[PDB]
Amino acid sequence: GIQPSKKLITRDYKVKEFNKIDAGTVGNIYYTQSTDGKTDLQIYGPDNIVALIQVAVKDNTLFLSIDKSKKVRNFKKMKITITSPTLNGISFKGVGDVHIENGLTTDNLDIESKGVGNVDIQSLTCQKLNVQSMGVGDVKLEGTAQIAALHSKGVGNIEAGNLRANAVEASSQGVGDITCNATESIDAAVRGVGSIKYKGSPTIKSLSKKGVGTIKNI
Amino acid sequence: GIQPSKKLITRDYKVKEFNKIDAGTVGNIYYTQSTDGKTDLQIYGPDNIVALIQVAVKDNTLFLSIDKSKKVRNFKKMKITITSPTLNGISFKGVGDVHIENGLTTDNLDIESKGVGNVDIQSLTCQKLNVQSMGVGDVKLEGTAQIAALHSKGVGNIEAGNLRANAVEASSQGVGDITCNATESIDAAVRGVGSIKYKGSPTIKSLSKKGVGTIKNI
Ligand SMILES: [Cl-]
Ligand SMILES: [Cl-]
Repeated sequence: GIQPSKKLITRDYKVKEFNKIDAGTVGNIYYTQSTDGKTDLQIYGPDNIVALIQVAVKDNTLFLSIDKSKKVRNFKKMKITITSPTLNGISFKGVGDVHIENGLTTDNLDIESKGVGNVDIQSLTCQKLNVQSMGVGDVKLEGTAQIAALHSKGVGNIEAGNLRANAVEASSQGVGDITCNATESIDAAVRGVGSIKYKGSPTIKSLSKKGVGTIKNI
Repeated sequence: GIQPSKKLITRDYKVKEFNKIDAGTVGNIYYTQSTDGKTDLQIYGPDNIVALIQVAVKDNTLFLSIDKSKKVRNFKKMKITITSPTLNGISFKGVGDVHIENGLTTDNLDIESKGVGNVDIQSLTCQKLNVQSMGVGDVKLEGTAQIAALHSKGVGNIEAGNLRANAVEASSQGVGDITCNATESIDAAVRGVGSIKYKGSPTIKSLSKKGVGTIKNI
């Protein structure tokens, strides 16, 4: 297919403000919560590969898409850098890893991973967290939540042992484990191949083992 | 609901010879190709849970299924051990991993995974291999094949980089990657979210694309 050019560029897209990301691209994504009220989108890589990404903001959502019929020899060097003052949702349906390396403070965060790649969120501070992992890859979470709903359905692990939550709702239906941390309550259901491990001494627990694996307090 | 008993048993079923497995059970399966002409089926678990598994051999197929008329509270560890002189097919629609740890020599092998769990086949020697993955899980394959048809439609990877085949037919329509090894020819079609990676220097290649990912020689 398309031979990536030797001219490595950064394309800056002055997009409208958004609080949600919906991406069907190839390449790693790095999200930063802005501290100066700015919204920005930068795409780094070979100029003829960067040119394949279509960008639009609609209903407070940043949509990143590609012409799926386009053959590319390789997607090496592709880096998508996203920044906005707020973030409430990530819907990922491409190939690559999604990062929040330096924190996110939000009320509600909804993570929907339906692609090939990992999700790694560090220093998260939220009220409600909802994770639906449905693709191939791991979802790594660190920080705090009042409520954390962790639902794994694809192939991979939810690594949320360092995500301190008061109430946890965990269900494992694919292939992989859920590691979590519940200080007050835990509703855990094993329904696939894999186990649910939880830190803490929750007052209320509701456990259901209906697959291949176990529920263990660690 | 049935409470699993504390009496863990192994039940031995002296079944008729079969060359196909069709299982809709909960629990890991371990298949062994016998070298002494024997056919055997053993099921390990709580005795009142083992008693829920329906076993029948019909037209050379071992059928394993759950009597779903009796609700079960919690599942405890289950293990299904299967042995026969030959194996030409595995159809899985339950919950659990399917293993062939110590090899299989066959003419044609047909793998149909519709459930939740992995398929891990080591030291495979066959003429024709057909894999149709439609559930949640990975299909891991090692050994040799003259022809390998690898069709992924669910969520998970086909890990066949150590399966040396002369001709490969690979298509990915779900979420996940196909890693394979084609020495003479490769027909590859990316139609979902994920990539097709192939080892070798095939003489003939046909590469088709309408998805999110790529086709790469590794
Ligand atoms: Cl963890
Ligand atoms: Cl592999």
